[PDB]
Amino acid sequence: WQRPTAEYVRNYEQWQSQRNQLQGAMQHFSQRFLYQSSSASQGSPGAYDRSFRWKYHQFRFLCHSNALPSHVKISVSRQTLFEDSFQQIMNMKPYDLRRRLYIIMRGEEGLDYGGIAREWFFLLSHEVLNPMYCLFEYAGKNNYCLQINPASSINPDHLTYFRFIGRFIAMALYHGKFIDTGFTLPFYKRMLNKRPTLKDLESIDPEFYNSIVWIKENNLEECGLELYFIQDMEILGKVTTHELKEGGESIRVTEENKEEYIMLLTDWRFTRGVEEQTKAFLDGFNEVAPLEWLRYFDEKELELMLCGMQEIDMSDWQKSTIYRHYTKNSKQIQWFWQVVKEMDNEKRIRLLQFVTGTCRLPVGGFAELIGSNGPQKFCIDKVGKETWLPRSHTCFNRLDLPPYKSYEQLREKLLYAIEETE
Ligand code: NA
Repeated sequence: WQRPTAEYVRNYEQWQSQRNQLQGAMQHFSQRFLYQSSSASQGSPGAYDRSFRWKYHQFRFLCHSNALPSHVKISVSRQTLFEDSFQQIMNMKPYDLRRRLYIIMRGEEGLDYGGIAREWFFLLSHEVLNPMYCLFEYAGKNNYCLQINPASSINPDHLTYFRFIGRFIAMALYHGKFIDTGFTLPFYKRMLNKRPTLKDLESIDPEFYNSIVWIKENNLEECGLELYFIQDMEILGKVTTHELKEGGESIRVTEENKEEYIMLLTDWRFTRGVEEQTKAFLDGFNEVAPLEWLRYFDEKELELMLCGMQEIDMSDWQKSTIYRHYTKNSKQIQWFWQVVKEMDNEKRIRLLQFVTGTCRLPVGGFAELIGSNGPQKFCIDKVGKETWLPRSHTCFNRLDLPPYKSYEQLREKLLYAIEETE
């Protein structure tokens, strides 16, 4: 479907190298885990404690409880995996996708149908990113910041493909299997009916972020203004202007209209060009696994449910950290790593998601970390004043850590910053 352009061919290759990296990465992928099934009354979650564990068990309980009996057989060939999965899953009634899932890899026997189901989920979760289908693009170099392609309607079946992707992701959650497609935290936020934020723009589009901030920083008029409640987009040529409001072309932007402007424009940047595609994703998801079942999860917990946890090697982490104005030996940095040393693995993941915008770690670990601009190690900067919380720049894998005056000040601030939502 994709027109044979300069970007398309660049993207084609980059995705092919993913395929050459695919085999090795699945051994790494096999070490992802969550929690052993609840051993209670029909896997009852127990009494509510705010933990991720409880939410996991609670959500599994609903899956178990609502699952149709018997089983369903998805029959696919290793080399036509996308097309075969798509045909099978989209000709089933969505309720039948909640029955126990048997993946039959054509001509491959061997048992450990769990093994096989896990591999299929992993491989299918990369296969959907094939540039050929026009569904996705990245915002940075490499595979940085996956987003729906606004020119996806190049593929005339693109909405039905988004529906299948929705079903497949729900089936991952529904059967406790991990995927690796690489959706962003704001994309999870949309699955939770949560409104993405100005801070979130920094993750997906730092340039666009830096300006929206320099609108709200700057007083207006002083240094010009000259804006309407409109924004342009360029979907496959057609420089389509888009009203921020109804009759927006006339609706002219003042200083009085500026916080409204920012809210509408924040909202615009996340939704622009990808509305029908996201709707089709959500409808596919929702017919297999009700989105209402996600109600306890924040976007980071949702990510972790889908991707699975991995153990964080402290040594690798600490080894591949770089500093700005701090050294390794600085007082605040000593306290930082002490707090990290005392965290359990799940809070270590929480901090990783806070600083980098994902729970996922590249195959080499911390030395291989990508920011927007390409390689970018985990970085701690001496920035802020004491009464500030720590802040991150996910674009740069960067934590701004105020020069706090004690371990307990730092500890409480950092724990607070990482546990916050919206
Ligand atoms: Na096969």
